[PDB]
Amino acid sequence: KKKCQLPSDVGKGKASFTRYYYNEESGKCETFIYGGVGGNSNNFLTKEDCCRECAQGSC
Repeated sequence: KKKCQLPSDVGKGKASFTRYYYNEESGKCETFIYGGVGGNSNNFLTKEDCCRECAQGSC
């Protein structure tokens, strides 16, 4: 489960929306713009689930 620290991927699409993503180097979560083609695992339509990404390792 290395899906805790992935790069930002907004790509293209017509699904202009903000999703939650967890990042390492501190164990924090933020919001990113996602809509269309899914990029990496740095996107989540949920809030709590965000931690789940790293909850399998550190979080």
